[PDB]
Amino acid sequence: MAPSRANTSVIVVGGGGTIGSSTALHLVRSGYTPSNVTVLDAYPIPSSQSAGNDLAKIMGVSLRNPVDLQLALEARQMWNEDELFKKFFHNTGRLDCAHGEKDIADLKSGYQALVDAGLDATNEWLDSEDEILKRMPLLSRDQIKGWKAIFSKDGGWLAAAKAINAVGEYLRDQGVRFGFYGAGSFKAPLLAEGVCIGVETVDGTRYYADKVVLAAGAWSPTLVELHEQCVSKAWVYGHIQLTPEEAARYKNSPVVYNGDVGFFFEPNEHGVIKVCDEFPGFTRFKMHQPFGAKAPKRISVPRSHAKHPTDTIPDASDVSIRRAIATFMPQFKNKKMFNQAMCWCTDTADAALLICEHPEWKNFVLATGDSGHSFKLLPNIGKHVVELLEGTLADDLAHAWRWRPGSGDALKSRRSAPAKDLADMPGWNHD
Ligand SMILES: *Cc1cc2c(cc1C)nc1c(=O)[nH]c(=O)nc-1n2C[C@H](O)[C@H](O)[C@H](O)COP(=O)(O)OP(=O)(O)OC[C@H]1O[C@@H](n2cnc3c(N)ncnc32)[C@H](O)[C@@H]1O
Repeated sequence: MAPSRANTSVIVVGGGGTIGSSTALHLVRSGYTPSNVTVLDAYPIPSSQSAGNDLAKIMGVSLRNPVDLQLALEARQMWNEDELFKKFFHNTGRLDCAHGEKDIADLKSGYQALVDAGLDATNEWLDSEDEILKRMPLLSRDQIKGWKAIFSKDGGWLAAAKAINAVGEYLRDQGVRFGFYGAGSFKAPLLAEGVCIGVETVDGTRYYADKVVLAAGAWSPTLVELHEQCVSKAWVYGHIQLTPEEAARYKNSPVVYNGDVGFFFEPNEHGVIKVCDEFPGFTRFKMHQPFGAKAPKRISVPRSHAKHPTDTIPDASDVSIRRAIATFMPQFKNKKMFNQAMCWCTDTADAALLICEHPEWKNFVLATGDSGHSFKLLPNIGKHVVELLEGTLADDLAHAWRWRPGSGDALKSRRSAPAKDLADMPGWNHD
C-alpha cells in the first residue's frame, strides 16, 4: 500500500521557480511532512534563471480559456488576503491600452469578457486619451492619440522575486529540504517497472521519493520528451534609472500595457523602471536530447542569462523597447537601458497549462506550460498541482491541463505569429 500523506515523499524539480515553489508551499500547507519534501533547482530559490525572479509582474485578470476565471479569482483573493503574499501586491490598477482598429476591437471584446465574468465593478472602459490621462496623467497626450483602455481598479503589479523569496523562507523555516547547483540540476527520473521512484542530478546525486513533480518552466521540454506540447520562447526587458525626483512623480502609477507597444511599471524602491515590449517571443532551436526521446530532436532550448550573463537582447528588441520608452515616457526617450536580458517561458498550443501525470512514468507529474501568463498564479497554482498528485483535481481543470500532444502548434500558440528564432535576431550574444 502507498504511504499516507504524512509519509509521502515528493521531489519538486524546479522548486526554486514559480510553479515549483507554489507546489512546495501547498504540499506543506496540505499536510505533507516538510522534511519529506525536497526542492531541487539549478539555482537557489529564487532561481537566477526563473522567469519569476523579476522586479515586477503585472497582476490582472485576462480570460483566454474558461478555466482562467477560477484561477484568476483565487490568485486575486490570495494576493489581497494571504499574509505570506499580501505585502508584494501593489494594487495600483492596470491600464490595458490599444490603438488601431484591430487591437481596439479585440480590447472591446476583452472588456466584455471581464464584465461577463462578473468583474464589471472593478473594470472601466476608457474611450479617449483624456480618460486614460485621468488614471495616468504622467502619460503624454501627444503619444497616446486615439488610444483606448480598460482600467482594472483591482489590478496592479507584483514584486515577483520578493514573493518567491518569501515562499523560500517559509519552506526553509518549515524544514523543507533543498538541493541546488550540481545537487539540484535534474537530468533524469529514476524508473523501476515503469514507476518513477526518484531522480538523478548532473553531479550524479540520486534522490528517492514516492512522487516527482517537474516544474522546470521553459526547461521542461528540454529535460523530458513532451512531443512539442510545450515550445519555449524568450521575452525581453530592460531597466532605466530615474532620479529620486523623477521617481517620486511616478509613485503609485498604474501598470501601463499596450499589446502593440509593451508595458512598464512604477519605479521600485531603487528608482528603477522595468520596461518590456510585446511580441510573439523568440525560440532558440538546437539539437538536444530530452530524457525519453527516441530520435534526434531539434527543440527550443533556453539560452539562459544566468548561464550566459554577458548575453543581452536582440538589436531589434533594443529598438522596440526604446520605441516603447519613447511612447510611454517621451521625456526619458534618451535614457540608456541596462540589465537588458532575455526571460524564458514555455507556450502550449492553447495557452492553458500542462499539469498532468506522465502517461508512461507513474508518479512523475508534469507542471509546466506557463504560456507566459502565470506568475500571477504563484499563490494558488501549487494547490491544484497537489490536487492532481492526489487524484482530486476538478474535471474542468484536469481536462484543460491534460497530456495533449495532439492539441496543435505551440510555436504559434495563441499569439499573433510563430516565434522567430534568436539565430535570426542578432545582437544578444557577446561570447
Ligand atoms: C519572460 C517574462 C514572463 C512574464 C512577464 C514578462 C516577461 C519578460 N510578465 C508577466 C506578467 O506581467 N504577469 C504574469 O502573470 N506573468 C508574466 N510572465 C510569465 C511568468 O513569468 C511565467 O509564466 C512564470 O513565472 C513561469 O513559471 P514556471 O514555474 O513555469 O517557470 P520558472 O519560474 O522559470 O521556473 C522554472 C524553474 O525550473 C528550474 N530548472 C530549470 N532546469 C532545471 C533542472 N535541470 N533541474 C532543476 N531545476 C531546473 C529553473 O532554475 C527555474 O527556477
